[PDB]
Amino acid sequence: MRGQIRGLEMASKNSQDGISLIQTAEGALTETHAILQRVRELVVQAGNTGT
Amino acid sequence: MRGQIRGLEMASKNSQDGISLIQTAEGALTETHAILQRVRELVVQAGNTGT
Repeated sequence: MRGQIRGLEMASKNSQDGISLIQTAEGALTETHAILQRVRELVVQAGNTGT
Repeated sequence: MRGQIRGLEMASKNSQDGISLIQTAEGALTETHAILQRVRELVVQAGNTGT
């Protein structure tokens, strides 16, 4: 059992490391996303003002 | 009979020597075991933090 808790605790560390990783990528993707919103504005602007 | 007690007493000495031997090995095995617990933690850490 104490084996199970040692592996548990290290797996909770691995879980937390998970959370910070996934949140790193996630926040980066929200930054990309903010770009993409400005980009879409630059599509209706690259709408050529129509022409 | 006093033969039986002479052999008895020396056999109790041999028993006690037994206890200290078996406890020597035993305690050593509990130290090994403590390692193995840290090792298991180092398996979930050699879990590669997953990857």
